[PDB]
This record gives sequence, C-alpha cells and structure tokens, in this order.
Amino acid sequence: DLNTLVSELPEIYQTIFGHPEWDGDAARDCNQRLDLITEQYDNLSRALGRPLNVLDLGCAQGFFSLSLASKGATIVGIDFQQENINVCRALAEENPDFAAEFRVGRIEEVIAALEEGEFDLAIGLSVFHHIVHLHGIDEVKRLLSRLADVTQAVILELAVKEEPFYWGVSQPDDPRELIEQCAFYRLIGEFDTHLSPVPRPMYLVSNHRVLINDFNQPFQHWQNQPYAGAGLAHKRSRRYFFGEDYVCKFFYYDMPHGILTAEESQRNKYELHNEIKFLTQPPAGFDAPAVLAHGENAQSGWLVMEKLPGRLLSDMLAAGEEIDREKILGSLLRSLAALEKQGFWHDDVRPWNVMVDARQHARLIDFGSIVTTPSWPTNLVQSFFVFVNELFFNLPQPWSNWLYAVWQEPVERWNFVLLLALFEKKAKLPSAEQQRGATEQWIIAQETVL
Ligand SMILES: C[S@@+](CC[C@H](N)C(=O)[O-])C[C@H]1O[C@@H](n2cnc3c(N)ncnc32)[C@H](O)[C@@H]1O
Ligand SMILES: Nc1ncnc2c1ncn2[C@@H]1O[C@H](COP(=O)(O)OP(=O)(O)O)[C@@H](O)[C@H]1O
Ligand SMILES: [Cl-]
Repeated sequence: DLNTLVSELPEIYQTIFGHPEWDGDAARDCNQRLDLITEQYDNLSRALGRPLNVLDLGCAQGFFSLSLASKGATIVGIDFQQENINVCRALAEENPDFAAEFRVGRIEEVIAALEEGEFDLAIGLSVFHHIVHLHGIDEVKRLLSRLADVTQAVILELAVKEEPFYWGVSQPDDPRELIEQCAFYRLIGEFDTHLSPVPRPMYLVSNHRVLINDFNQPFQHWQNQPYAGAGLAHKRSRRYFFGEDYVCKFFYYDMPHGILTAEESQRNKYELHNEIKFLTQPPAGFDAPAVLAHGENAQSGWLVMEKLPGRLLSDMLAAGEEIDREKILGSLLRSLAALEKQGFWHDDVRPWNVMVDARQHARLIDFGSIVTTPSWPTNLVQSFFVFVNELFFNLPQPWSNWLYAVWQEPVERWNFVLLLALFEKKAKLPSAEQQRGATEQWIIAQETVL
C-alpha cells in the first residue's frame, strides 16, 4: 500500500503524483518547476517531431517523471534510495499506461554507462550539489559534459553557495562553473526552495542544439572566440554556433567572477542591439544576411542569422591559402562605395571581418561597426590603406599607383566613391616610383605595424 510506502519515506520531498492528500506534507510543491519543465519538454518534442525519451536523475518521489510520462514521454528515473523508488513504482502501477521505469542506482554510474541517443532529455534538479560534495567540482564537470554529450538537452536546477547550509561551503563560487564547459547554456528560471530565501537557478544546457524559445535547431560546431587568433578580447563572454544554414551569436551580459565590466556588458549589449537594427532594416541594393531570430534578457542576448558561404579572410591569409587580391578588393570596394552613397560606413574593415567565397568575391560580415554619421570619411579611407597593405612596403604596381593617386587628392575629396573610381582605372595611372612620393608608403607601413 501506498500509505505505508509514503510513511516509510525518509522525506516527502515532492508532491505525491495523483495523491493530493499529501500536498500539505510535501517540502516542495513542484508546480512551478513543472510548468517550466513541461514548456521546455514541449519545445523540444515539437522540434524533434515526437514524444521524448527522458532521464530523471535523483527522481525522488517521481513527480516530474510521472508528470512527463503523463504527457506521453517515455521515462527512466533513477534514485539511490530504495524507499523512493518503491513509491515511484507504486505510483507507476496506478498509471499502467505511463511508460515509466524506475531503478535504484547511483547517478555517477548511470551517466558513465549512458549511450548517445538513448535519451533525448535529461533532468537533474537539486541533485548535483550532493555529487560535488563527495566527489568534487572536476568530476561533476565531467559527468555533466558527458550527460550533455549523450543527450539533446539537459535541465538543471543547481544549488548555490549562498544557501545557508553547511554543504554550501563545498560549492563552487558560481553554479555556472559546473556547466560553462558545455557548448550552449541559458538561465531559464529561478525557484524558491522554501529551505531559505536564496533561490536556485534553473539552466537549460546543450552540446548539440541551440535552444532558444523561438529557435530550436542542431548546430555542427561552436566557438568561444570570433576568429582564429582573436585572443581574449571579449573575455570569453561571447559564443558562436554554426548550423546548416545559420549562425547564432550568443552574448553574455552577466558573467561569473564579476569579470565583465560594466563597460564590456554594455558593449556586448550595444553591438548586438546595433547589429539587429541594421539587419532588420538594411539599405536598398545591399545584400545583407537575414535575421531568423533574436532576443535579450537580463543575463544575455542573442541573434540568429542566415549563414553566408565562404571563409574568413584572416584565416585564409594565416593559413597561406591562395587568394585573388584584385577580386577581393574590387568586390569589397564596390560594396563600400554603395553603402557610402546610402549614407552608411563601416568602422572596422579588417581581415577578420571579411568573408571570401569560392569565387573569390568578398563581403563584410560584422555589422556591429556600421555607422550613419560622422572631416570625414577621411579616416576610414586611411585605415583602408592599412587593410590593403596587410592584405599584401608591400604594394606592387599598379596598386601603389592607385594609392599614390589618392594621396595627391585634396582631403575634402577622399571617400569610397573616389577610392573605387581610381581603383577601377589603376592600370592607366602614373607610376608612383617615378615620383618623389615617397611618404604615403612609409606612413601606412608604420600604421600597418602600429
Ligand atoms: C534533494 S532531492 C531532489 C529531488 C528531485 N530531483 C527534485 O528536485 O524534486 C535529491 C534526490 O536525489 C537522490 N540522490 C542524491 N544523490 C544521488 C546519487 N548520487 N545518485 C542517485 N540519486 C541521488 C536523493 O535520494 C533524492 O531523491
Ligand atoms: N553571417 C555569418 N556567416 C558565417 N559566419 C559568420 C557570420 N557572422 C559571423 N560569423 C562568424 O562569427 C565570427 C565572429 O563574428 P563577428 O561578426 O566578428 O562577431 P563579433 O566580432 O561581434 O565577435 C567570425 O569569425 C565569423 O566566422
Ligand atoms: Cl544541485
């Protein structure tokens, strides 16, 4: 009998599924977490086009497991307490149509034994802190990595050090330390535990999918830096995910260890905001990539775009790949000239901001640096020369002749329309080497070093 099994529970942690007579006795009501978990289940189930296989780690009295089984899920629940599992099985029997299995077992062992594809979704609510306490942070990070590796998605409610209990002292400084090694993560809620005033964050984590309420898709690889050789400029607060026809930029506004300034957060916020603005409203006759999704919240913001073919110029340069400098410069200058005519300029023309397709046509890929108003744009023309030089001191005829021509122009005349015009006629232009010159060359060379 259920009554006896319930009585022999060391603790009625959760609501007893289907038995409201014990609702008052339950430490946690579970309705709030359930509402959120069911929402995420639905999202993922919709995306994959079917009911899910779900793994419930430290399943206690089976509330979440049974609740999901109720909606059609196939579930396996694990708990290391025999009493808990006995209740779960009993409840399952009262609901014979539910596809629900329960096993007495250790989370550590089950995770080690998992195979990829076995489960779509794993839930681990207020359990991993126990594992941290006995086995340390590094082992837990590995467990969670593997869990992520073998599933599509993972939901965790994580206990925190601020909680007033003795075990809090073993906890990481920040719960994100347990998951940040995983590819994708988002805060999805915060819950009152009724143990104390300190709430527990609930995180949605994945090593295989971008999981955004509006956009739920696999990705094939991701990176923590914008390009090969970026170093640590953004202090790792930015992540990039690449899928079949999309790129997802995910910016953290909030980082652990307080590492993001105020200024840096705001710049993350500003760049993303700025990028969305431009892409949603681009100028006529400018092939700009398309916006598939976007959003912001307190912790972070994101943008999903159409993917554009090709390789990043800076990589190609570094990896000594063969390039057509004429086609690259021509295509790029053409786009800059056209932007300018529409009263747009790009503040940051660099190799890491240029993408080159298989036909050696080049385009800009970072629209964070796009601007509308300012003498000007004389500075931008100047940097473009550096760009040119780095793309190759280094300029053969007629590129040198081109630059020399521009340098002979009064500064009021300098803009991208001019730069392009002269570029197009560069073979006709006088020879730089035949003139005193010689300074245009030395200035940029120093600039380009600088
Ligand atoms: C505090 S409760 C949380 C219960 C449930 N996940 C929830 O939040 O509603 C922790 C549960 O995990 C179980 N547990 C703790 N450590 C475990 C481990 N290493 N392996 C399996 N179960 C564990 C306990 O028996 C208990 O049922
Ligand atoms: N539309 C896109 N298609 C393909 N790759 C992209 C696209 N947008 C960005 N990237 C990639 O993102 C990386 C950094 O993107 P970027 O636009 O520089 O973001 P940020 O500079 O704000 O970090 C680039 O190295 C590039 O590989
Ligand atoms: Cl936890």
